[PDB]
Amino acid sequence: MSTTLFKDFTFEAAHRLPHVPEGHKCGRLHGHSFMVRLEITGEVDPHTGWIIDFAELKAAFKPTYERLDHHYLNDIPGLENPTSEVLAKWIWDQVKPVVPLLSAVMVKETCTAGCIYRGE
Amino acid sequence: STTLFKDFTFEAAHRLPHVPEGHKCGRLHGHSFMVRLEITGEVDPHTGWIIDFAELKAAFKPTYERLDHHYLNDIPGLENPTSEVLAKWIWDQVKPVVPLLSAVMVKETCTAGCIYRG
Amino acid sequence: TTLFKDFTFEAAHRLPHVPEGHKCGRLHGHSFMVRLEITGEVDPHTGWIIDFAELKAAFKPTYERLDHHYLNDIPGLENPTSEVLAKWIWDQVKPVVPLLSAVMVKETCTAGCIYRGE
Amino acid sequence: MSTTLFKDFTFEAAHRLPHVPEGHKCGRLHGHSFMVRLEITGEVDPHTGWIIDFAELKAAFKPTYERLDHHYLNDIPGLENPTSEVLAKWIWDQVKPVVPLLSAVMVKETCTAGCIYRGE
Amino acid sequence: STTLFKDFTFEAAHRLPHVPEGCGRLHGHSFMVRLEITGEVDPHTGWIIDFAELKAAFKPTYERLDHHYLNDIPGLENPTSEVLAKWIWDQVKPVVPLLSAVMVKETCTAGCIYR
Amino acid sequence: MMSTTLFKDFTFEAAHRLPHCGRLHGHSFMVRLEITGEVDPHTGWIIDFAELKAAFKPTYERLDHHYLNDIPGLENPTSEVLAKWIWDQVKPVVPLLSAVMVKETCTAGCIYRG
Ligand SMILES: Nc1nc2c(c(=O)[nH]1)N[C@@H](C(=O)O)CN2
Ligand SMILES: Nc1nc2c(c(=O)[nH]1)N[C@@H](C(=O)O)CN2
Ligand SMILES: Nc1nc2c(c(=O)[nH]1)N[C@@H](C(=O)O)CN2
Ligand SMILES: Nc1nc2c(c(=O)[nH]1)N[C@@H](C(=O)O)CN2
Ligand SMILES: Nc1nc2c(c(=O)[nH]1)N[C@@H](C(=O)O)CN2
Ligand SMILES: Nc1nc2c(c(=O)[nH]1)N[C@@H](C(=O)O)CN2
Ligand SMILES: [Zn+2]
Ligand SMILES: [Zn+2]
Ligand SMILES: [Zn+2]
Ligand SMILES: [Zn+2]
Ligand SMILES: [Zn+2]
Ligand SMILES: [Zn+2]
Repeated sequence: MSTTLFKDFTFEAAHRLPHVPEGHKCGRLHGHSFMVRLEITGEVDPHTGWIIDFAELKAAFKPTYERLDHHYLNDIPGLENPTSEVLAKWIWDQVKPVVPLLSAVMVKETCTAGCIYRGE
Repeated sequence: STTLFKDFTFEAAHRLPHVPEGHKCGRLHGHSFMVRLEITGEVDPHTGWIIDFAELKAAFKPTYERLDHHYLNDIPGLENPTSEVLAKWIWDQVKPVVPLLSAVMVKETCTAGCIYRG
Repeated sequence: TTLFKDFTFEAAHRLPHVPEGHKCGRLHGHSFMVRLEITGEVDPHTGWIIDFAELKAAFKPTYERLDHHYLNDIPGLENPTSEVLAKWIWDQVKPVVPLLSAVMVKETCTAGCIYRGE
Repeated sequence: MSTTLFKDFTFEAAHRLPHVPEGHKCGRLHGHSFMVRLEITGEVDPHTGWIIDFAELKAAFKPTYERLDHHYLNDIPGLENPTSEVLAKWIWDQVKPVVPLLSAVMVKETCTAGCIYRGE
Repeated sequence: STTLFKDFTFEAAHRLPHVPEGCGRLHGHSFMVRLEITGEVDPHTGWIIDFAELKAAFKPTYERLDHHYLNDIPGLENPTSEVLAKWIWDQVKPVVPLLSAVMVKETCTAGCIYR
Repeated sequence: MMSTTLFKDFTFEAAHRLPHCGRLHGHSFMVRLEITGEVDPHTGWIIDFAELKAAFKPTYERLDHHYLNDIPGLENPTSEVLAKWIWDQVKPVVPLLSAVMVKETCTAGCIYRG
């Protein structure tokens, strides 16, 4: 038995991949509508009937969200190589201290491609 | 090793009774709720499936009819109709008729949801 | 040049003038999607008609009356069909957004209404 | 009575808007997964049973597409103020000559926001 | 103007007869079809017609398209999106006289609008 | 910190029918390829998404705009069979493959793990 909760956010950002070979399109300056899913695993409270309000999860993420949205990721410390993989771990590292029930972070650069980091 | 899922969508009203006064989720409202039933089992060597998708549809239909175009709070067991409670409630209704049931996901909106594994 | 912005709100309604027994007459709800269309001149210097965020800000007061609410309680929405709601929204927004040229309301992902000028 | 045809493309680009008031988030370097819908109108051919092949409409757009995808829009001449409105007309101006049957270009910055240019 | 639309999806096979050696093969799509009606809203009911009625009016035509092979249906021997839109219109127009458009999308990224 | 997964979706337009619903028809089939592995400290990824496209492309082209029932191994082309079929085709080319999901429609699917 287990209960899991998730909430998706989308942020509009620029990035470029600094470690690909000279011809690669992703080494050019570009951007994406990045989707991030924060997944939480925990017990359902008998009174609230939830693990955590989706709104708390939003509120916890907001500070990190706002550093990402409408920004250039390469200028953010720890995102000098802003792959989806690096980004999902970085989001995990920012969010985990405030959301200890965090069990996975998914980031999708496009709606057909994504990465899931679990952390624990 | 092999998992199967089918998605359904229903149109229901609810409100959350145990939230503080200002919270908008305590007001009477509704959603286009989505529910995914996941099944796990061995694939039949002849039919080439665990179970026909139709069967999942037929099995779920009675529970679906209680939820669709209905007010959740009036259904026994759904007096605090969170996504979490609803997913467990759906599991409880469907598990007895679909013993291969391995998970229930409900999404209140396209960006928020709960998965219950039982 | 036509510009648009989509909004989604989670609400309850019931249709009071449907034939007794039809499921739409029972208390229920939807994830409603609304699209506000404006048509007009792109300023040479700004490069837009109006900022997407200005249109959002103009819609916000109306949006808050619809979201996480029961539509029948709102004056003008006692028969809250998709058609009535599209016209209602038009009547609320056209005053604050003069360039408004269409309102689409989607009740579900597959069913909707579009209103302009009757 | 009349028949319209459309084909949808998505590209991943960076941009910023240089004439928005100071502190606007749109004025910071950022990006999107842009969607563009090319709309044509005209007669169906009684033999082929279409106006044109979808693959040929794709092929026509390809040069302009590849200028947009994985690029920074502001470097492109005419996209110095790369709003959806400017972009939509810019795409019209590049694609109309190669596809005279073009009747509308929709560009969406995000899944919930966009512009449709018709020639006015 | 007040307009109403309803979308359906059918799973069917087809091939295009008037193309060279290479989509000319037997294949299929999850076709999306959108029926658009234009009409006056009734003062009492609050609608043009019930969505459920539109579903019922289309149903026979949907049964004819869903889980079928389009080329066998008379009128759809060249089953392009353009021909289909107009053909679906021929079956539905008499049953739904307020019909104003039929959009068919063979993929999520490609389709046709007939008026 | 721990496990990292990568996926990529593909859609192909194909005809099929089941010999055991059984009428001739087709779908816009969706397939997700899932990969698990270590992220390289230099590249910052497991493998490039485009690399995963390239590796799948030969199997893709056999499926896209084709009749599935004529393909060796897909005599009974159920999603279950198709997901497992795809796994067998793709695994040797993509060793880090951890799951294969095929969606017949938007609302129905199967996930396979070899
Ligand atoms: N694995 C992996 N491959 C990628 C990306 C990414 O973030 N991860 N980014 C893609 C892009 O930014 O275009 C290019 N390929
Ligand atoms: N975790 C959790 N938070 C929620 C909900 C819910 O179902 N679960 N429902 C939301 C709502 O009904 O709007 C409010 N917040
Ligand atoms: N035309 C039309 N038909 C409808 C609706 C609606 O709003 N308009 N609402 C639907 C509903 O509320 O479920 C039922 N049928
Ligand atoms: N009308 C209009 N308003 C906009 C944009 C745009 O492209 N058009 N771009 C948005 C952005 O780039 O964030 C901000 N606001
Ligand atoms: N305009 C147009 N182009 C097409 C099609 C179609 O239906 N219309 N059919 C597509 C296909 O069915 O593969 C190929 N190209
Ligand atoms: N389990 C299962 N049931 C199915 C299918 C399928 O692929 N798997 N195929 C569906 C179809 O092709 O219509 C019908 N039912
Ligand atoms: Zn990128
Ligand atoms: Zn709710
Ligand atoms: Zn309703
Ligand atoms: Zn922008
Ligand atoms: Zn085709
Ligand atoms: Zn099928």
